[PDB]
Amino acid sequence: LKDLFRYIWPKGNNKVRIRVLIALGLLISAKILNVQVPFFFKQTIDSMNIAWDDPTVALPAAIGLTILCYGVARFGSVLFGELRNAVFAKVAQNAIRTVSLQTFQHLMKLDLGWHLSRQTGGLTRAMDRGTKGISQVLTAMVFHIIPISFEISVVCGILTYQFGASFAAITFSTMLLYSIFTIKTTAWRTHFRRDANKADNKAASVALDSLINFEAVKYFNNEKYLADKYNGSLMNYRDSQIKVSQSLAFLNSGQNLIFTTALTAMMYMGCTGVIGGNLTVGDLVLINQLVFQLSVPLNFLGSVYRDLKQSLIDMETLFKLRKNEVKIKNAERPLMLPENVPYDITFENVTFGYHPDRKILKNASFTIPAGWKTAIVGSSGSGKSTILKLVFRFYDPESGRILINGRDIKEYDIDALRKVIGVVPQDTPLFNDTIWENVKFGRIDATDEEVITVVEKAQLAPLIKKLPQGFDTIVGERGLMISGGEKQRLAIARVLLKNARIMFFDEATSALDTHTEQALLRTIRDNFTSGSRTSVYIAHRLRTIADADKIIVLDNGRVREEGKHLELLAMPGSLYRELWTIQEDLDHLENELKDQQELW
Amino acid sequence: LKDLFRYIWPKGNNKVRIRVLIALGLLISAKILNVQVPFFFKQTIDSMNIAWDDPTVALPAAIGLTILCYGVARFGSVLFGELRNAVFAKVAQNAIRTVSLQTFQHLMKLDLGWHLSRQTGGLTRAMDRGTKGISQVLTAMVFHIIPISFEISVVCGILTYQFGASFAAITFSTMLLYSIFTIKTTAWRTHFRRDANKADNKAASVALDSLINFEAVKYFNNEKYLADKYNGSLMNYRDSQIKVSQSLAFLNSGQNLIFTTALTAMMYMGCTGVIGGNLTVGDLVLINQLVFQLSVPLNFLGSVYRDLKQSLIDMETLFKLRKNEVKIKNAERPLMLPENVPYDITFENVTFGYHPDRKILKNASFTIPAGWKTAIVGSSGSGKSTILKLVFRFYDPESGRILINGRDIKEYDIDALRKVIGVVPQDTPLFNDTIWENVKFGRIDATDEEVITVVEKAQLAPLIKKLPQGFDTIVGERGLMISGGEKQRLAIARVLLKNARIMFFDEATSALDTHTEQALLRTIRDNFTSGSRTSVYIAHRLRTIADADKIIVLDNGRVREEGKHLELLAMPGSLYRELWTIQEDLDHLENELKDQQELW
Ligand SMILES: CCCCCCCC/C=C\CCCCCCCC(=O)O[C@H](COC(=O)CCCCCCCCCCC)COP(=O)(O)OCCN
Ligand SMILES: CCCCCCCC/C=C\CCCCCCCC(=O)O[C@H](COC(=O)CCCCCCCCCCC)COP(=O)(O)OCCN
Repeated sequence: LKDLFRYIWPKGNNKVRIRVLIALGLLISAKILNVQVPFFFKQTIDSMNIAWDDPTVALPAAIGLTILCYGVARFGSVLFGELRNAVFAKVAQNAIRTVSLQTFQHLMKLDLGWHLSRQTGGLTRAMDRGTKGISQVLTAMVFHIIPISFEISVVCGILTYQFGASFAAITFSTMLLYSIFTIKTTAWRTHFRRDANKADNKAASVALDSLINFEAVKYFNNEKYLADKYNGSLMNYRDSQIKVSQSLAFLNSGQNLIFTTALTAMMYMGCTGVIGGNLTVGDLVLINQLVFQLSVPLNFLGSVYRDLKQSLIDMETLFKLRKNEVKIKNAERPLMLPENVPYDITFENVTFGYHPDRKILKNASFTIPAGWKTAIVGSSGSGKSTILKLVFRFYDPESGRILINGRDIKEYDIDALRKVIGVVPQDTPLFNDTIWENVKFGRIDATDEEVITVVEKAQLAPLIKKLPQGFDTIVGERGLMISGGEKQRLAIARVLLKNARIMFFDEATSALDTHTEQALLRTIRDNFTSGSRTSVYIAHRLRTIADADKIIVLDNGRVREEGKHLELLAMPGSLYRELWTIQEDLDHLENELKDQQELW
Repeated sequence: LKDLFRYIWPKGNNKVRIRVLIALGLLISAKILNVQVPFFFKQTIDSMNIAWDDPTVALPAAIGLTILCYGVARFGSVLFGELRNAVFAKVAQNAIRTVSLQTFQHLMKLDLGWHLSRQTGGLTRAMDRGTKGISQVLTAMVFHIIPISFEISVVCGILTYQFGASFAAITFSTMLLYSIFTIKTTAWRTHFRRDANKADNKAASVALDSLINFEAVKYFNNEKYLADKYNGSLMNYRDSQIKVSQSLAFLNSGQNLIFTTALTAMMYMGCTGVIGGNLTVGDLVLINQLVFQLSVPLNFLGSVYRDLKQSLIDMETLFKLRKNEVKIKNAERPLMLPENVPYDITFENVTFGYHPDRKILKNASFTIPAGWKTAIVGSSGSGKSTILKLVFRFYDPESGRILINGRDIKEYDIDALRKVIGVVPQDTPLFNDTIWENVKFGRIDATDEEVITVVEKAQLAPLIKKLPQGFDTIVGERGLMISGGEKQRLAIARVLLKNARIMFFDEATSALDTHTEQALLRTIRDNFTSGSRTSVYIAHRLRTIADADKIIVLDNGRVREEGKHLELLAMPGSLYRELWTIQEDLDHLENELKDQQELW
């Protein structure tokens, strides 16, 4: 909770400290007035208790002022309460915004392993729950607990000074009883609510499972059994809600019984004190009204405490996400790439594996030269979908040297590297947003003319104008769903916008159509063919790897051989030959079977 | 709303009428006491306002009784309120149960078209919303509206008889003002809450779309843009909640201002009436306390009215689902099948189509003889997945005669028919329940020994004992997910339990493995081969249709020819030949390509 008091009382920002002190003053004055009200009511009652001789005179001003003060005190108490609410909301929402944004800025900075291990739904639920918890905690600790505590103290002091300690004793005892009673009975009612929600979700699941499969529900005549299961679940839910209502009745009745006993006993004490000439009827009114005022705001407090501990747990969970440490950090003396010459990714004595038990890439030592569209190939598990993650600095090498331009990779700024490293991923994503925004994603700092030029260069205009809304469609799960080729050309356009020196085509064409694959390859070779773009195809369908100036083969996480397609295909025993023959026969059978299918 | 007053005041059930009258009596007495309380307080104040001469006497009993009556009246008012709540809950939940069950009993009785047109999520949401609406309507119309109306009337009568009409005028005017103010300001606050929820869902969607695609968020360095979108959405949400809190402050402050003006003006009227020797200070107390009691329960009522109209709309929607009419009804003079001889499904001059525009099955006239495992075959759209729906009486024939045993189908009881008509559907369903229950589904009135015998006959025991929990696994979407063959043998076991005379295998093997298909066929031919089970295979893979005694071919929704496999395959020009050759070459290429794949 300390970090919370750090987000609402920081070091340096005076605006927030002042807003908080103002909320404090408003709270204090609100309670002062809520307690002064009865005193004006009593001064009224004790100024009217005279023997009026002339029943035609006007109301003296000494009493009109008292009545007016009574009214303005009521109004001012409630008003200051609500103003405190408004102000401290202005504060708590700033705190929530700040913490959520700092957390999200961290997550975008952690390593990848910490994201692949953990679940995303869990992270989002944690953020939401911790935020609601901060809100509820500040609420219940400024709106319901601190004010009522101040009021109880003021009331006990009033009743101890004016009349005696007996009233303060009775009031504090009543408060203790009310509190513990409410807490325990609320636990009880929570058990009942849990049971009810369970038995309602059950019935809903049954109704669903029965209406979706109506055909099978009727193919066997089993509709009465379903109605009976539904009746049983509904009866359980009925009984549970019955018990919930009865328990709420017990709760409210017991609370009112407690406060009624307090008020009645205090009326008796005041009525036996009046006999001693000490007090006056106005004092009975004062006591009853003070205690009832104490009673008014206690329902809410007794309710909220139920939720405070879960909210504190959620807050701790959330605040924990920013305590995690980053392993991939900008090593000392960050630099900037030469950014004036071609680039290389020469490896040296590399050894890397996700989990330290099963190494995937072993003693690899190869060379990605300058301006030569190298091609990696192997098996899924032979360490070819990992070169990217290892050059993009998502992980580090275990006793390995990722040498770029004769200089290690752990010496540059991770961002100065990731900014000149572009990728065409296998299954590109699409945010729940437009298609113009998802393509601006490549370089937000772009002019719309550049965006349209690249969208046309990627052969996408025929597919964007074909849609209902021009450049404003809604893509993603929560919207339109386009197929593979479109997504791949979209990712290609993103890359075109990035305009990087080194490109990694991570299986751009994994599961698509033959002619769509050929179109993608044609576009890629028409755009990414200059002699100033180090290209690297992480491919497993050699049908596309024919023009590369260096083909690297990885078996059992080790480099085997190099050379051009025709060069090594003619070499005895090379895996290139077996793989090529297998893929060729596979494509033969594939296209033949597809022709047969479209026949049928 | 009338039907509601029919479900809580039926004709014949005296228990419910009596429970309701008791709730009524409790409500009335609760308000009587909540209004008598101040009179005891005033009798107290006006009995203590004496000149006590001996300040050592005890409290007379004439005042102790008054104080005790005051306390028991408070407690009894609240107690009767809560008892009314409990009782009318005991009633409303019975009503909810009854209406939900009757609705679900109807849906299981409607035709199929009404289910295929409409959406299931919509039906379930409608049921849930209408149920919550019934609950909320009864609540707000027995707990918040009727009681406060009775109390306002009683208060106006009291203040009109005892003192004068001015107080009743002020009180009723105050109530009008409070009501309309609360309504309008609540509409306002609802607008603000809508905006806030929108801008929070937006931010959550952004966080999701950014954490799921973290790889692509980093492959382009676009994390600051994401943080900025998040900051913008969070700022909108912040401002919206600020305005919500300020508006709630305005609301509560205005309400308290209204009631404060009422109380203060009434104190002034009472204090200028006391001058006329008419009233006494106790009357000022009486007035203030009565009006404050009126004020206490009004927040809730002012809130709920927001939700009452949507709830009435939901109730009407729900109650509408039982007004729909059934077209497939048990025609006059329902009968029972002979149930002592083999069965036939001889058609005659049939003509049927889902939508009257595009007929699918035209002038069909064929014969499904007794004990002959007939086989239908054609194209998906040639009218072969419809013979079932038309013999199972999910639809009716347009100028067609579905003759069974020389007698029409519209003459028997739909259930006496559906009970001797079993089906093995293509994609069988699985409820979110066990595997022993989903197999008991076939015949709930079965002995566990029969269930296990058939589960073994279906060659399923190897697949039920292979799982963690024996006969108690959790299947379905919300649980374990088994593959095709298991589901098909499960549906087969269901049928085995039904033990019907006529069976329809509706593409039992559509998309499975070769050996799994052969195993399913072997099981089916081992079980369903007796000479007393009219079998009908609605199949499109003739590789299984070789042993049937009658193969029917449907082209363009018309019967073409008949005969045994070898009989018509040797016939010139028969579609059987083309289809057989195509499927054979297709299976050849399929298995060859699969061998090639498992090579690679
Ligand atoms: C999180 C926990 C924090 C706990 C902090 C609680 C501290 C409060 C403790 C004790 C306060 C009790 C003081 C009451 C003494 C009684 C004085 C009194 O009776 O005066 C009342 C009105 O005062 C009034 O209106 C009573 C209100 C006066 C209270 C002022 C103290 C607050 C100052 C701010 C403290 C941060 C009027 O009485 P009268 O008949 O008009 O004349 C009597 C003499 N003038
Ligand atoms: C959905 C809308 C339905 C609207 C129906 C509302 C009908 C109510 C209309 C008028 C009722 C006003 C009657 C009050 C007359 C005043 C009588 C009165 O002052 O008696 C009060 C207590 O009575 C009391 O405690 C006051 C409560 C008595 C009320 C009894 C009437 C209810 C009967 C049930 C009706 C269904 C005590 O006054 P006291 O000083 O002790 O002596 C005066 C004479 N005994």
